[PDB]
Amino acid sequence: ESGANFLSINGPEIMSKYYGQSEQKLREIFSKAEETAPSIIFIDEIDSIAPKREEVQGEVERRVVAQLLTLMDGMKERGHVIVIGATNRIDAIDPALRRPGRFDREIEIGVPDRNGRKEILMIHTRNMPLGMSEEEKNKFLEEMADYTYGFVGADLAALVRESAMNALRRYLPEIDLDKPIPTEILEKMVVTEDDFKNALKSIEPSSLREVMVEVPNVHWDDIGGLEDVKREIKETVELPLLKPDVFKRLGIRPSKGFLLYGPPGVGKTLLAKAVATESNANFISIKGPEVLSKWVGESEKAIREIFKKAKQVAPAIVFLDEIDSIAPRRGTTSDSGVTERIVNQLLTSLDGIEVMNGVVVIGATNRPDIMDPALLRAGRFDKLIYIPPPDKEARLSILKVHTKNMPLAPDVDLNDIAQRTEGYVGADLENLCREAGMNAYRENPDATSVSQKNFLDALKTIRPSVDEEVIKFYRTLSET
Amino acid sequence: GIILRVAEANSTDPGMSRVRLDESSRRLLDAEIGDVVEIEKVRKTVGRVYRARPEDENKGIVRIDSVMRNNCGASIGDKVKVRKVRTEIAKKVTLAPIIRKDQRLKFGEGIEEYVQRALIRRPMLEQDNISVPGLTLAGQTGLLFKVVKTLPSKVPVEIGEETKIEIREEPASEVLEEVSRISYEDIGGLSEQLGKIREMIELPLKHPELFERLGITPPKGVILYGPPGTGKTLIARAVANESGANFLSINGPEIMSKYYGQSEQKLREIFSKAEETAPSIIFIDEIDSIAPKREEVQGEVERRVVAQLLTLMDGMKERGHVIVIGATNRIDAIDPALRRPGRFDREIEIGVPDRNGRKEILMIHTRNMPLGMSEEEKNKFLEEMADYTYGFVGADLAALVRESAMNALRRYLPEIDLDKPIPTEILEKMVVTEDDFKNALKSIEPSSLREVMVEVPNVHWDDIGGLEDVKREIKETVELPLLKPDVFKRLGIRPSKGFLLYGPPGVGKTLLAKAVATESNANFISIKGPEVLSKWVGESEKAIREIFKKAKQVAPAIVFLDEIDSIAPRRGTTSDSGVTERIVNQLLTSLDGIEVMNGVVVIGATNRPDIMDPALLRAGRFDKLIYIPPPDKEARLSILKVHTKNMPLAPDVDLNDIAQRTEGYVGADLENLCREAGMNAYRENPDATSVSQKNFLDALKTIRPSVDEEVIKFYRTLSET
Repeated sequence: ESGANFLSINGPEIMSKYYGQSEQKLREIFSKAEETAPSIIFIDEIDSIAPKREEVQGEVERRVVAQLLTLMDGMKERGHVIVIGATNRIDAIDPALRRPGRFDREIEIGVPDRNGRKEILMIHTRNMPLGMSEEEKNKFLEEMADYTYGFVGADLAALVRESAMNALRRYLPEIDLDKPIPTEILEKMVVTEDDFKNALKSIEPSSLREVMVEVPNVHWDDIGGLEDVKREIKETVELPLLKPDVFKRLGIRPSKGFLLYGPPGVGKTLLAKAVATESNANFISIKGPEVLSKWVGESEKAIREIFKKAKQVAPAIVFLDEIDSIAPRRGTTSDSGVTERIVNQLLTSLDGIEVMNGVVVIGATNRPDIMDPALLRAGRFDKLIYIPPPDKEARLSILKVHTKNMPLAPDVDLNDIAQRTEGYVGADLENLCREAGMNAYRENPDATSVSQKNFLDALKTIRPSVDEEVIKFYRTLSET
Repeated sequence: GIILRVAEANSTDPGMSRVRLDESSRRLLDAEIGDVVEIEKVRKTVGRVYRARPEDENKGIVRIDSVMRNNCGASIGDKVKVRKVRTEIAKKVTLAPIIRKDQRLKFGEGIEEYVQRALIRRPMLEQDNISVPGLTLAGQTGLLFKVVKTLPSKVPVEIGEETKIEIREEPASEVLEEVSRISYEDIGGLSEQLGKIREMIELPLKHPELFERLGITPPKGVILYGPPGTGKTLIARAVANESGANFLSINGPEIMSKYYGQSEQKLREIFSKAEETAPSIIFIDEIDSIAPKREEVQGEVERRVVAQLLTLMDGMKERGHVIVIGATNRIDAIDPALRRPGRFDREIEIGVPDRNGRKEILMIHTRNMPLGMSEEEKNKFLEEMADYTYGFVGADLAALVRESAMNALRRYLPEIDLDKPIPTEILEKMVVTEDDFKNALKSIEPSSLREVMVEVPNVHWDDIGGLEDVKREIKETVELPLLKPDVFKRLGIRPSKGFLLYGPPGVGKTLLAKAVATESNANFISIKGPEVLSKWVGESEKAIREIFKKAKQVAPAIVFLDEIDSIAPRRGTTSDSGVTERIVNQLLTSLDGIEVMNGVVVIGATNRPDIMDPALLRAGRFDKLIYIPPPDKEARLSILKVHTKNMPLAPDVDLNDIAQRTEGYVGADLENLCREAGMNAYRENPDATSVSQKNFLDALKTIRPSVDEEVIKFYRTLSET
């Protein structure tokens, strides 16, 4: 678009030029920078040029970087030229490059989102006979976007090209092997979604990316009862966004966010997942199996960057669960507050992170039973939100969410089981439909079909999950 | 139409011209069985074969032998014209040696013996090269003879048993397409992978304009893995044989002999021939030597040779019509920047074989010698050699049978004929008894260093005992989602991983989960404590993440994970608490992020569970417990008859009396009681405890009753809570 000259600093030239060949080439490509001026200088070789962590890579490595520093210093900054650089990741870069007299602005290029992937796909969408408005859903990119996770343009390009061979193997080899291209084979060329789905089942997908984000699909239509917390979640999260001129009227102090407790994923993983869609904000999940991926690949230091990552992506909610689960093993922590060496990076950050931002601190756990007395204090995790077991009116609202996808018939009565059992949580209600729903109606020849007792037969096997003592333990730990 | 396909012969028919043609494929040509065939194709090269019907093959293709495709130069998917012709018989045929790299050939007699019994009524023509292996692995391989003249020349002939054979021995070369080419049938290994690797370079290398920019961008680069030179490297030179293009060889001895300034110019020198020999394929097995780089200092020559190879591929527009590929020993010893664009993109991981895949690898090395498949049904068949052998490879199997050939030598050659002239009597003496291959199994030669391996079981439900309530329940979990899914969408139930087992070690529990893998005809992936203790000692605990990704391609397969959590409680207390260990969380987090709906089935087991996480009890993870009851009388009697069917039968052993008195014995005890007391059963040995029912009762008092009502009650309390 600029129309100016483009200088190419590439791998094969710096590898083919050894001592005395590359040293003169650095001024040679810089001599064209003054001649082709105005021109832009792009270097993707920062990984090869200046990987230096300050070790000995040899004299040629220190010579090529020291010249590139003087090549930019040899310029008054006016030939009317702009030197830029690129590298694979936040690493493999010389630390002195951030010093003045040289590269100053650093623009971090991230990854796409569900909408951002559609923009990347749209580039590679049409070499072929597909459509957006002409196929509304089946061939639209969002249906391909929701299944795909952790990809990139060239990976998507090579994936569809490999998925193009699926379109070939169903057409080209067993029909026309001829070098002359027939006119009939042209109408035969289309793309069915199965070609892109077959690559999803095959092993090609791989995600090595440490830091990733996402957004949920969950709305409040699939949510059940406990509407008391519903409007309470709106109270915490949604008020500071629209209000702040009202927030300055009352003059109340700031705060981070609430915290949840209850059996795993009953509604709790779904409830905090529902609020992100309604507010139309982003969703940042920090989870135990998600963290156990971080500190194994040395990303526990990148958790500090994830903290700084949340401020640009804001408004976004931060969802942090069971990182403290590894705290008590080194030293005893419940109300004691002796945690772990990496976890204190979570603690100290929440103390020094700026408030008033679009970030919302959220946490959850089965029974809390791991915490710090500072985590109970303000500027940090805050007043507990009690998740009650769904009542009859709440269970019936949850059961109708589970049975709307399954067929409907009088054979399944939701009233009788709701009156007898007051204590089932969200996970049990979500579990009972899983295996007994396979026994519901006809999915299979077994004789337990089309009965209400199949839910009752599994009702006796599963635990009642009615514990009055742990609910009493919640009220004692909350006030104290 | 007449065009019937050529393929790689599964049943080889080591006798050439015996090529398999389907009964359904021959009725399409209206040619009956057992007639002389005339194969005519482009270039006017011809050959004759004999029709014999296989079974599993369909009419879409005709599966043809390698050498008969190597005689007509046939590539998979060519065009031929075949029809039935008149039938005649030879009279006197004259043959001549083929001398190119062979350094002359066989000297002495055997012009009748070796040729005659191997003829087996081969249809052929004058000036045709016949392949006759046999008599040994070492010194005798597939060997081609140039036929000079037969009395019924150029006419269809099947050389008979009463027809003499004359060998002129006058040195000459091949008239038609001798060896130094390796066909896909001459290749052996992973089957579907062989077709998947070739299909990307298939269409471009044949013709440039057939597939060029049409479907996609052609292959940039291909990275290969596995035993580099077991015959994986032989595939490289082999692929260039069917394509007919030039094959550039980047090898170890040249890069080692060329130091600074010699190798740097040689990189452009071999690249200069790449543009001249274009179209050509570039195979590099030196990626280990060329670019081992983990980003350390190996010296300037190491960074110079890799930086040039990057620019050598960058110096090409990607069109000289050439494809550069690479190979290395393992997933390691490779430059990390090679996965960046502008360079090698496609990476095809070459794995190891299976019980069926090993038979394909063995079939390549099966015939240099006098063995057979249909002619020996079982004793010499490859599957009997496959089940005992574990963790081998083609060259290891080749050197193993060659060392096992010395077993055939030491029983014959040294103490009989040391003479340089080869007698005619020693030729009949050459056979292979299975004991030669068994003696190498007892000897120390077998070694398996391979980290990641898979397997499949032999266990069926005929050896399984009672507890049929879990039987149909195992079918409920595993077998329903495969056939049903349009029914699965009708109910709309959520997904899930799989059940979990508990009970005394290996009672039926190791056998029960081992039986389901065979019935469903799926694969079997076992993750076990002694199997894991091999993993994290050899730094394979990171490869466990790859084993997770390994399960999706091998699917449908069940994943069987036991006692990895046994090392969890030692660092911190975990039963329902859920503080496990640093490597084990890679198991946890993966099960949370692994995609459902796949053909993988999560299975686990333990003696008493007593180690777990509260997340392992929650969904998306380990699931509802399956109680294994102790076998009852009707269950024990069904288990006891499985143990005593291999042992002799007699009224001396009564299964009814011991089944009524003892209600609590588990599967391991019932499996154990027959072990030592079965040696005391009947006459295996002089001791006086023979032929009595009390020998089972004498060991019954010594062994613990294994009746615990408290642990069964502990199961019901931990299951609901």
